[PDB]
Amino acid sequence: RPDLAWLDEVTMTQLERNPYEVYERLRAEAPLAFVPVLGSYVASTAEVCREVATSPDFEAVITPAGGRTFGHPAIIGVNGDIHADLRSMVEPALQPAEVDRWIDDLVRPIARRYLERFENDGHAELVAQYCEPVSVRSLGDLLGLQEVDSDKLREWFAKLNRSHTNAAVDENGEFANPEGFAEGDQAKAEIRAVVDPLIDKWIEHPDDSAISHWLHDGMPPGQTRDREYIYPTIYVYLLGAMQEPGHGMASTLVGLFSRPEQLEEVVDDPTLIPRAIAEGLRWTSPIWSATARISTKPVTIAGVDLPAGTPVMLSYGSANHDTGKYEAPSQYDLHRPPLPHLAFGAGNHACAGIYFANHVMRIALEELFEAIPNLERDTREGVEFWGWGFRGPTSLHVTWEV
Ligand code: HEM
Ligand SMILES: COc1ccccc1O
Repeated sequence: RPDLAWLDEVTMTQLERNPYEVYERLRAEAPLAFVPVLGSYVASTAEVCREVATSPDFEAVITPAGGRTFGHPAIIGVNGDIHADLRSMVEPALQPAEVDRWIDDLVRPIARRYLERFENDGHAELVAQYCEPVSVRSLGDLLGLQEVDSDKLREWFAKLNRSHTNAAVDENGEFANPEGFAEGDQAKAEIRAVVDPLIDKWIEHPDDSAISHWLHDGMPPGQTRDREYIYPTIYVYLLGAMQEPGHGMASTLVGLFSRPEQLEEVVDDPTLIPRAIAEGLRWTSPIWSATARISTKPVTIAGVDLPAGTPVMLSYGSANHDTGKYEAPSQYDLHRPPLPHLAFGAGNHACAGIYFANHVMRIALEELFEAIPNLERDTREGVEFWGWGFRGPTSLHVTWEV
């Protein structure tokens, strides 16, 4: 678009390091805009992202690098009867009444286990030592992957993250970095080696694991869903569902450390943890720009006439800094009004795991502050945030008096 000629000089590295400056310009100049290096239109404001995600004239589409990573039928990329079946498949263990029955007994012992490894050290790097392991161990146990170590689940989500977000396209519209998908293919090959024997077992001997229920629930007697039909949703889980509660926890902690008086309020009154996490997710949204919708008819949005069949990436992390909606959105503020945010998306493809994820993060933070109420951020170490499609802190060094 003519007035956006500067977008041709935006690089993938710039977006990964810090997308907020480019997107601040997009929100003012062009809430719906084609970004050449991403090969796609992007929605940057709250109004546009919410309209696209909820519109009857759009449906889900996987991003280009997302499709190369996950294939079909990834739950994020399908619609109609297949999407309705996949949602019916994943929803039982995520239903709020079901989560409330067992979430505490799942997450709290796991948080205690990881805490005991470091709570008397006086220093820790909380992303690797706590946030990521609690997130992956909780979900891994729910899924039936009790025997897959947390380091391995963390390695898989990192590789899948890099493949899914390997979005850069060249001057011809072709992927600029095709070898960046190789580590995704490698992760998937390893996942298959580990998970295929578990599926073999669950087909004949169902148990209470969620993946066993994905095979069996709603199927006629003696039948299971084909493994090829469920694997792309397994992969979707082994990326975002494993990665995001850890990132959300960690971003919430960074934000609280940036407002020391608010950190103190939350440590003294842990009933404020849920509000702290909601602000954390708005402040640095873990899924920042990983999903998309495609138009099914011509539409006009934010002045742009789009033809049918036009993908639009939903940059919810930008929408969550919309200054039309928020005052000083780049500042973390526990006491912001409880406005809707888009960190779980919207519409029929909104996050299916919200209630689970919010309890994972809550319980992990409750236990952290009970164990180390005098946590302080190691402030000469910097908190680097990284990522355009998924965003979170790369490390979180903390210190405390033992
Ligand atoms: C803080 C943690 C999490 C955040 C911020 C988050 C955010 C999101 C977002 C932004 C999307 C895309 C929504 C859209 O395109 O409108 C999504 C999709 C999804 N999430 Fe979550 N997620 C989190 C954790 C989880 C967990 C732990 C699970 C599973 C237990 C999960 C299951 C799903 C599923 C199944 C979808 C696909 C929904 C669909 O396409 O129908 N999420 N999530
Ligand atoms: C829940 O996991 C995901 C959500 C959106 C995009 C990729 C994912 O793996």
